[PDB]
Amino acid sequence: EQCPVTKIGPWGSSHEGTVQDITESPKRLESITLYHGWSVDSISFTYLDHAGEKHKAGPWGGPGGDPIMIEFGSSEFLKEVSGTFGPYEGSTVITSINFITNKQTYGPFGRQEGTPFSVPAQNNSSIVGFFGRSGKYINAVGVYVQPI
Amino acid sequence: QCPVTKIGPWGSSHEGTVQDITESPKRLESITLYHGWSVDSISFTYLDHAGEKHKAGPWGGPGGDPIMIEFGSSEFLKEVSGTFGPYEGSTVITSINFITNKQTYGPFGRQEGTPFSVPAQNNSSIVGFFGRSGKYINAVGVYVQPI
Repeated sequence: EQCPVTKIGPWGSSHEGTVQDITESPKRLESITLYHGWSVDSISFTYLDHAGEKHKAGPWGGPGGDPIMIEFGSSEFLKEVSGTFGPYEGSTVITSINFITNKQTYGPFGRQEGTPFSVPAQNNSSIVGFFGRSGKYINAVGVYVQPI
Repeated sequence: QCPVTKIGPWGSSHEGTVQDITESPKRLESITLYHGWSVDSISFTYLDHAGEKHKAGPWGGPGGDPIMIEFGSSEFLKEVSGTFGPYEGSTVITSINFITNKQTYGPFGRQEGTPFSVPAQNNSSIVGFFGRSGKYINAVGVYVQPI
């Protein structure tokens, strides 16, 4: 109860984009809405915080792409985020992303081009939120991790 | 007693013998690395939550030149990064790099192949490692302790 969250990343552009983050420490990831096309245009997500209050973060990114909304049931948790990043329209962007839970694999979204990244959380720990930098695309993405 | 966070590994899909620690690390005290073309071996000493010292490793083989990194008072490991790629028939960690809050040690090895990185934010610290090894380190992951 009230174990501090771990913040890891980001991966992607070292210095491009507007900082994006959540204000209340996250405890449970409820949904992700991802817009994607050739690259990863935007991410939004809902999460429950340290006080049991739900928030929508985002969208972080631009208005392009087609949406997919992913809702996690109470027994589903995110155990790895992976993807690629590279040059797109003159910036380094997240070109593809994947979400691997204890139940399923969602993705790839985008195009698998450029440099890989991966953040596998072990020991049944969950990825419970995100942070990063964005413009018209996601330039860099990191994760919040909460053990059990 | 909040569990440590365990992230990774990066590198070889499945080659090598699983290597891990058995106590929850609180503070990383030293790293001993052997390196040449690739990262031959890693060992480290850490403090557990009762404050006693544990040695892990070495994990890896007999090659490379040694370096011993002793963390100073108030020095902690903020990011591990490196590369992995084919070497002598397997996928190995080809280079590694230790970014502390005071200085960077590395790169050790050859910066060739596929990059990996694990930055810890908000002054959290990388306090240990795990992975798979044989003659070299095949895959490596980290333990992270938030402040």
